[PDB]
Amino acid sequence: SRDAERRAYQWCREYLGGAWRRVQPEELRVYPVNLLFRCSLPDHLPSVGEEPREVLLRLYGAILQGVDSLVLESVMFAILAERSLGPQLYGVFPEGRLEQYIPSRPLKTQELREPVLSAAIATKMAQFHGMEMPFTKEPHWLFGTMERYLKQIQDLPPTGLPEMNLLEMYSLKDEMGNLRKLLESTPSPVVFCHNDIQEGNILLLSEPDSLMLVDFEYSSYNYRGFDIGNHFCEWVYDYTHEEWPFYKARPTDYPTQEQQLHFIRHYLAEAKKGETLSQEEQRKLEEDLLVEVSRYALASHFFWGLWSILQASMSTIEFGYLDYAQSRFQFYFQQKGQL
Amino acid sequence: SRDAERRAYQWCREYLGGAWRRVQPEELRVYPVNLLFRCSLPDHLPSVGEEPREVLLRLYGAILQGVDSLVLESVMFAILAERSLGPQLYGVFPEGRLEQYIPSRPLKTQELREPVLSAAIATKMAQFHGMEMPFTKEPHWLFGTMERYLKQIQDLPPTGLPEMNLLEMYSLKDEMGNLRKLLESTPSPVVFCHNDIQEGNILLLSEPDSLMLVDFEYSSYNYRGFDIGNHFCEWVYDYTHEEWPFYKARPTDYPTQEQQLHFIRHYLAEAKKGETLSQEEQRKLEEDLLVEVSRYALASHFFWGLWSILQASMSTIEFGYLDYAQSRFQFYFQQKGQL
Ligand SMILES: C[N+](C)(CCOP(=O)(O)O)CC(=O)c1ccc(-c2ccc([C@]3(O)C[N+](C)(C)CCO3)cc2)cc1
Ligand SMILES: C[N+](C)(CCOP(=O)(O)O)CC(=O)c1ccc(-c2ccc([C@]3(O)C[N+](C)(C)CCO3)cc2)cc1
Ligand SMILES: Nc1ncnc2c1ncn2[C@@H]1O[C@H](COP(=O)(O)OP(=O)(O)O)[C@@H](O)[C@H]1O
Ligand SMILES: Nc1ncnc2c1ncn2[C@@H]1O[C@H](COP(=O)(O)OP(=O)(O)O)[C@@H](O)[C@H]1O
Ligand SMILES: [Mg+2]
Ligand SMILES: [Mg+2]
Repeated sequence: SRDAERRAYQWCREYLGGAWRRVQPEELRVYPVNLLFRCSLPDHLPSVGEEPREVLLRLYGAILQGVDSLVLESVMFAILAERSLGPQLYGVFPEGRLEQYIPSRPLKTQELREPVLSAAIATKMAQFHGMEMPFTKEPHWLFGTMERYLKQIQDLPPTGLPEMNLLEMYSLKDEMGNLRKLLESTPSPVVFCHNDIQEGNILLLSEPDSLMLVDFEYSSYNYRGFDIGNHFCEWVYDYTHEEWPFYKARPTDYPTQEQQLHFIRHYLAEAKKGETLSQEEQRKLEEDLLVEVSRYALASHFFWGLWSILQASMSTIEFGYLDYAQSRFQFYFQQKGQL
Repeated sequence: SRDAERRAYQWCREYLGGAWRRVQPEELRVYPVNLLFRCSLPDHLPSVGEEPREVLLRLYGAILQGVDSLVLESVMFAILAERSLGPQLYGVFPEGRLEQYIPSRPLKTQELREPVLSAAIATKMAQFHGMEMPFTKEPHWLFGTMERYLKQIQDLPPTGLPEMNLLEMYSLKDEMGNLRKLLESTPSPVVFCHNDIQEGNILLLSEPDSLMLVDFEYSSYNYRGFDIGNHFCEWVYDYTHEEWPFYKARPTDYPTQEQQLHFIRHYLAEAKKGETLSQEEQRKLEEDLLVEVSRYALASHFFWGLWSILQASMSTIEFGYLDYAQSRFQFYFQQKGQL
C-alpha cells in the first residue's frame, strides 16, 4: 500500500542514513516475509559508511504491549545484538524496529536431529546461557507465567463451544502443583534462557559460527532444564504441515538417550569451557543433566499447552490451537508416566 | 527510610544475584550521592560470578517520561555500556535502574583547560561521535528542541514576576532565525553527540582510557560543532559556586585559539584515525573545524538559555536559573558580535 511504502521509505532514510539518503521512493518496495518486511538498498548505490544494505522492518502488533515490557524487549534485543547473539538493531521507533536482515534460512524439524547441527545448537544455547542481562534473576517466569495463563483461561468469556474445558479434562490446576513439586526436587541452574529454541528460530547462516538464534519474545532468566527440554520436545513437532490442524506430531522423533547425551556433551563443553574437570566429574554432570532435562521437558508440554488454549481464544481456522494443546497434554502425561 | 532501604535491598538481590543473595537487610544501607544511591556488597562476602560489588541505584523522577522516550533512553544506555562508553547496566525496572558505580571523581571547571586532560576529553568525545546508534539520524534535535522550548516558555502560566520576559528582552524568537541562517551556512557533520560534556559529566577513573562520560539525558544525533562548542562554553561556568546564584561565570576562561586548536588536533586525530591525510589536508580540517565550532558554540548559549528559563518555572531559591539564562544570552550576543 502507498502509505506503508512511504512509512518504510521514511524509516529507512531517517534511521539508516548513509546511502539510504540517496534512495528515491520509486526504487524501494517492501517485501513481506504479516508484520515483517525486507527492505534492500538499490544495487546501483554504493554504501556510504557502515549502514546496512539489507534490513528487516518489524512492525509491532495492534495488540497492547506495556511500557515496561517494551523497555525490556528493546533493551534485550539491543544487548544481544552487541554480543553477536542476535541481529543488529538499526532503528527503534514507536511503531516497530529496523533489524539486520541475516542472510540465512530457518532450520526444519527433521534437521534438528542431525548430529553436527545438534552439536552446533547445543553450543549456541550454552552461549546464550552464558549471558548476564539486566533483568530479574529470580526464576518466577516458568510457574508465574503458567499461573497467569491458567487464570487468563479461567477468565475467558464463554464462546458457545460445548466441549469440556481442557483445564478440567486434564485436571491442570491440580497437575500444575504436582509438576511444581517434581521440579522443586530437581535442581536446575537459573540462566538466561531463550525459551523457544524451535527450528523456525534457528537460522542457518549463508555467510559463516554457523547459526544464529532469533525470536526473543519469551526469553528470560529461567531453569536451564526448560530451555534444553523444550528444544528436545521440538524434535517432535512440525509447524509447516499443510493440512488442518497445520502441525504434525511424530512422537518417535523425540531424541533417544544417545541423541540427548550427544547434545548434552556439546552443551556442557561450552558451558564448562573455563573449568578443570576430570572425566569422572564430566560424566556426572552429563548424567545429572540427562535426568534434569527429562523432568523439565515436561514443563515444555505444560507451558505451551496452556499458551495454546489462550491462542485458540483469538483464532478460528488458521491453526488447530486447541488440538495442539491436547497433543501437548497427552504427551505430558505419557512422558510423566515413563519417568 | 525503611521502605526505600527495603526496595533497594530487593532490587539488588533480584537484579544483581550472585553474592547479593547472601546479603542480609541489616548489612546493606543506601548512600545518597536526590535520585542516585550507592549500594555496596558487604566486605565479608566473596563474589559468586561476574555480578558487581558496587552499584548505583538511579531512581526516575516523579516527573512524567513518555514510553517511547524511556525505550530510547534505556536502549541508548545499554548500548553505550556494551561499547565501553558508559557505565554497565545491571537492572532495568519501572522505578529506575541499577548501574555500575565507576570508581572515580568528576572533573572541576578549571581542570578542563589542562592540556593533557583536554586532549583526553577530545579523544573521548571523538570516540563517542564514532557511534552508530539506532536512533534518528536527521539533525532536527537542535532547532526542534529549541523551537519546542520557546513554545513551552510562551505557554507558561504567568507567575506574578513583573520583569520583562527574556524572550522579549533578547528578541529570541527573531534571533533563533538569525542563528538558524548562520548555522545553515556552516557545514557540520551530523554524529552521535553527548550534548552535555561539562566537567560534572566527565569522570576521572581511579582504575585506568583515563576518563568516562556519564549523563546521556540530552544525547542525540546532532551537529558535531554543537558538542565541541558546548564543551568550550563549559570552560566558563562553574556550577559549584557556594553563594546565590550558585554558578559563577569567568568569561576569560573560554579557550584561546591555541587551546581550541589543541583540542581540535586531538579530536581529529581520533575522528580521522583510519584515513590517509596529508599535513595540508589535516591543516584545512583543523581550520575549518575552528570556524565551525566558533559558530555552533553560539547554539550552546542559545539552547541552555532557553532550557534555563524553563527550569526557572519549576524552581525558587536553589539556583538562579533566570540569572543563568541571562548570562548565556549576554555571552551569545557578545560572541556573535566577535565573529
Ligand atoms: C510451541 N511453539 C514454539 C509456541 C510458540 O510459538 P512461536 O515461536 O511464537 O511461533 C510453537 C507453536 O505452538 C506454533 C507454531 C506455529 C504455528 C502456526 C503455523 C502456521 C500458521 C499459518 O497461519 C497456517 N496456514 C495454514 C494458514 C498457513 C500460514 O501459516 C499459523 C500458526 C502455531 C503454533
Ligand atoms: C548548562 N548545563 C549543562 C545544563 C544542563 O544541566 P545538567 O547537566 O542537566 O545538570 C548545566 C546547568 O545549566 C546547571 C548545572 C547545575 C545546576 C545546579 C547546581 C547546584 C544546585 C544546588 O541545588 C545548589 N545548592 C546551593 C542548593 C546546593 C546543592 O545543589 C542546583 C542546580 C544548575 C544548572
Ligand atoms: N533478523 C532476521 N533476518 C532474517 N530472517 C529473519 C530475521 N528475523 C526473523 N527472520 C525470519 O522471520 C521468521 C519469523 O521471525 P521471528 O523473529 O521468529 O518472529 P515470529 O516467529 O514471532 O513471527 C523467522 O523464522 C525467520 O525465517
Ligand atoms: N555510574 C556512575 N558511577 C559513579 N558516579 C556516577 C555515575 N553516574 C553518575 N555519577 C556521579 O553522579 C553525578 C550525577 O550523575 P549524572 O548521571 O550526571 O546525573 P544528573 O547530572 O542528571 O544528576 C555525576 O557528576 C557523578 O559524580
Ligand atoms: Mg519465531
Ligand atoms: Mg550530570
